[PDB]
Amino acid sequence: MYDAIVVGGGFSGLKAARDLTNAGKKVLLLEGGERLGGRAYSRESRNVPGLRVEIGGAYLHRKHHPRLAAELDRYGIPTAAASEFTSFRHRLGPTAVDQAFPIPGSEAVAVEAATYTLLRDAHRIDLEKGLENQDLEDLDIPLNEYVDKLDLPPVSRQFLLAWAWNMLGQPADQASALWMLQLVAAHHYSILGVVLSLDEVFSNGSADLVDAMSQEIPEIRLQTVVTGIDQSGDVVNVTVKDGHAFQAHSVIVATPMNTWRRIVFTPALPERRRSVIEEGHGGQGLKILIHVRGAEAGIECVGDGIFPTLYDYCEVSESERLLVAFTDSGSFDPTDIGAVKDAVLYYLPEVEVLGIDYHDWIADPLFEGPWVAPRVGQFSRVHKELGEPAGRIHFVGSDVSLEFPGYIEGALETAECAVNAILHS
Amino acid sequence: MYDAIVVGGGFSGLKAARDLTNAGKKVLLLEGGERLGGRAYSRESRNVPGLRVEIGGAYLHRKHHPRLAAELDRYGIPTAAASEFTSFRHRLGPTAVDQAFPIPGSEAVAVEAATYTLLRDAHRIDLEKGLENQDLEDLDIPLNEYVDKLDLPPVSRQFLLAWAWNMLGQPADQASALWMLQLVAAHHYSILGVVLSLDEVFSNGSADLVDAMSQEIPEIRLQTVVTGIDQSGDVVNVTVKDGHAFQAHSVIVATPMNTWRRIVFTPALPERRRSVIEEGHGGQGLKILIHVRGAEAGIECVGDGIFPTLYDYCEVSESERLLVAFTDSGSFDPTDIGAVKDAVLYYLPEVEVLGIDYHDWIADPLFEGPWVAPRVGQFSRVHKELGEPAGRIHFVGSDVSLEFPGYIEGALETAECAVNAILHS
Ligand SMILES: Cc1cc2nc3c(=O)[nH]c(=O)nc-3n(C[C@H](O)[C@H](O)[C@H](O)COP(=O)(O)OP(=O)(O)OC[C@H]3O[C@@H](n4cnc5c(N)ncnc54)[C@H](O)[C@@H]3O)c2cc1C
Ligand SMILES: Cc1cc2nc3c(=O)[nH]c(=O)nc-3n(C[C@H](O)[C@H](O)[C@H](O)COP(=O)(O)OP(=O)(O)OC[C@H]3O[C@@H](n4cnc5c(N)ncnc54)[C@H](O)[C@@H]3O)c2cc1C
Ligand SMILES: CN1CCC=C1c1ccc(O)nc1
Ligand SMILES: CN1CCC=C1c1ccc(O)nc1
Ligand SMILES: CN1CCC[C@H]1c1ccc(O)nc1
Ligand SMILES: CN1CCC[C@H]1c1ccc(O)nc1
Repeated sequence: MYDAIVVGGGFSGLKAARDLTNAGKKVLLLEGGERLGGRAYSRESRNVPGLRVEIGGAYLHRKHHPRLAAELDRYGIPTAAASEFTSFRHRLGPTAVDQAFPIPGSEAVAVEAATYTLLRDAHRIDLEKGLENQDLEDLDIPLNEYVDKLDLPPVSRQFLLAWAWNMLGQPADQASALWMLQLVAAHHYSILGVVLSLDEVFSNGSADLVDAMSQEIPEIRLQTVVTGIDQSGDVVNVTVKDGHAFQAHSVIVATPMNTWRRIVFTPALPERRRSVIEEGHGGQGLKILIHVRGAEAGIECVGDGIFPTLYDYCEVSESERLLVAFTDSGSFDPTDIGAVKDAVLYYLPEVEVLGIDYHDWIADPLFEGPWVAPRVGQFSRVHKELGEPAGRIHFVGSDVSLEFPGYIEGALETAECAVNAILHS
Repeated sequence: MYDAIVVGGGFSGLKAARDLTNAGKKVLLLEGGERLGGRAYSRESRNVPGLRVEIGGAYLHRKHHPRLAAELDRYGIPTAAASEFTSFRHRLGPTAVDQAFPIPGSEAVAVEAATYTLLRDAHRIDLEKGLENQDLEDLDIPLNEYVDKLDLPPVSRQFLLAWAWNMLGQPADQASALWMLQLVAAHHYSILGVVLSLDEVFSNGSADLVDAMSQEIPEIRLQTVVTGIDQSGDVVNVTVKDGHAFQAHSVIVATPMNTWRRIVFTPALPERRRSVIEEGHGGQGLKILIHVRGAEAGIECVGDGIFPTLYDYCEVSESERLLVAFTDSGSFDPTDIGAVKDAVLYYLPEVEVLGIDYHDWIADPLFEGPWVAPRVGQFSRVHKELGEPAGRIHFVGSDVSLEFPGYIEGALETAECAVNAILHS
């Protein structure tokens, strides 16, 4: 038996397990898959032999992401911008300017007012309390309805929606306004910062940092899928798809939220959690690496295409690059390569698509989702509760961070809070 | 005797007198000077024979200034932009961009936050109540102190202060933050709009519109300076520097605020008004027309010089132009032409100054001031009261508009309110 079992080997489980062990605890980490890192997954390009790519989480910003910055400093892990962005190829209409901030003068007053309105609204959110605890329900409505109330003219309306589509991984009609404002709050009450947090990347991949942390975890089992967590007796029992059980005074759940409905909890989780756990969150982000020929370097495109964003990622050669596109998996089928070409050529009619690469996170039984985003109405009913302990079972992860949800930073934040709960218990 | 005597023939007195007469009232208008229009003064250039210039009020914006827009429509008075602005020559440091909005990306987050803060603060102001009636005293502090609290980086800090210097006609240390926020509120709660209201000019001069309105006023006396207004008996008596008195059921004071201390009121004005009336407001705006050679057309400059702004005004020839500079008369002596050249060359080192033109509003006994701006502490003590009736004496004018102070629009607004008070009395 262990002081703690940590279930899931993403950044959240890795941090918890490491920190617990360093506190002198006896810790077991169980990972269902064949690798550690979870939604941070660097690996070889399917399109370009020998090229390492981020198929999930990649971008960070030291100022918004201080826990992560500490990890990088701790291990001397090198980072950089993926690219300098210099060529803008927007589809925002004939008045937009081809710059990173493409809003023309004629829209300045509208932007100014919308800035005030969005930030006023975001300032309603106290990040320690939970979105269900603050009379915020009037904001928990479809994003498109919220944005209609701003009455933005066309460049800025489409700019805002495009980035919002990108960032939440939902179309405007499925996204919660309140959740947008949450991301705004997380970035020190900044609209701009939501997109400026795409600031650097792992020079050598997210695996650089996954490997550093796991070197400090003495006991890891891969290919071990937890199917049951039972705290009816004095010590927690964790059953596994094909193994003995393992036992611990404490269990940390660090698997993705949309997988919890597959674990049998004994006794059942508190009832107010159960419905949202069953439904799952509504995130359908879809990040597609696109192998292309004839693209200039430094391209960024934002606009009204089925790819809201498309931007530079890495040089493959003098004539070939990878771009990255975000959309959502409910709106777009990445295996429809005819579709990919259309989506690309919309922004970049001169470019040829050579191939694509992505991971179907939503179909993957270890995930059942990309990054968190609530369905409308979800998180004003229950939010903070999802990441509270139930008896001796803790819930951590990005998905449930109040402070930086959907980011690597949020995995780290939640782990911190669990480690501490467990040390003071 | 008259139904109404209107004292002062600026836009405020002209509107009142006209509207009253059209309501069937018997009205006398008394103007101290040799012309109608007051601080709207178009006349021949002192530097360029045959050229008509605005030596005071010139700029308008139909959307912010609807009463004025109505006057223009009423009389078919033509307007236009003075110039298209295309060349920017800022002194805001090495990071600024040479555009109308010169803020670089590195300052975007700071601007965003400052936008929120300024507008939140401005939204504290209800425009119908008076600045002394709203617990606003914490904002009534020196602008530079307020701005220090925003902690803006250099481009945006200097940009904001420059325009604020221009617009209030006071240096930051003498200007009230609360008054800045007032102008922000007046422009439909917009920072940007304060400067975007420089939208058009009178094609033929402000006199175009002064002459149209005065054609509808049957009785005007020029060169008649009011020295006394006495409502101790049943009918108001108005004494004049060298004339009979004139008598009226009602008297409208439409002279500038800083001249009221020269009129003997009987009985004395309510005591809470008296101190600010005695002190005067603190506006020291100074608008200088600068005759130049070797300037390209379309120049706008903003920066940290003793001229915060300098911009295009009119073509004189293929090689000569007038620019306009704003500063303040406490900081700058316009009769020091060596000073003018230095101030110009700071922005435009290639240009020769040929001459200058301005009106010393502050020395002029019919004015004792340019446009209104309160001393710090003034208008949180008394504001709305200054433009309320005292018995049968009304106080109108730009200086005392709650809705658009310091603009032509405010003269029109106040006149409207008096005419109406008098019709319902
Ligand atoms: C496409 C995409 C792009 C992203 N981009 C960024 C980005 O740029 N920047 C950023 O900061 N974040 C990004 N993210 C979000 C970020 O990657 C994740 O939020 C974060 O990595 C999640 O860490 P975690 O430890 O909460 O969960 P995960 O990393 O999901 O870890 C959960 C672990 O649990 C395992 N598991 C599941 N079920 C079981 C079971 N029953 N038993 C045992 N183990 C199980 C999984 O295999 C996994 O290893 C991105 C995510 C995606 C999907
Ligand atoms: C340099 C400068 C630039 C400006 N630029 C703009 C601008 O671009 N746009 C804008 O909208 N506004 C501008 N203004 C502000 C605007 O011009 C004035 O606020 C507005 O014209 C004032 O109108 P009024 O009728 O309140 O007062 P005034 O126009 O001042 O009228 C007062 C009248 O009273 C007369 N008078 C004084 N004492 C007596 C006395 N005892 N008896 C009889 N008559 C007396 C004066 O001769 C004068 O005619 C500017 C002002 C200045 C000084
Ligand atoms: C260049 N811009 C403007 C807004 C966001 C970006 C951006 C996008 C991708 C990346 O790697 N870095 C920056
Ligand atoms: C061009 N800009 C940017 C901010 C203010 C102006 C401006 C100045 C003078 C004028 O006549 N019109 C516009
Ligand atoms: C940084 N966010 C957190 C979750 C998804 C991720 C992300 C990264 C790049 C991009 O363009 N959009 C979103
Ligand atoms: C429009 N405002 C009202 C009072 C002074 C005037 C003004 C006009 C032009 C300029 O550059 N600054 C200020």
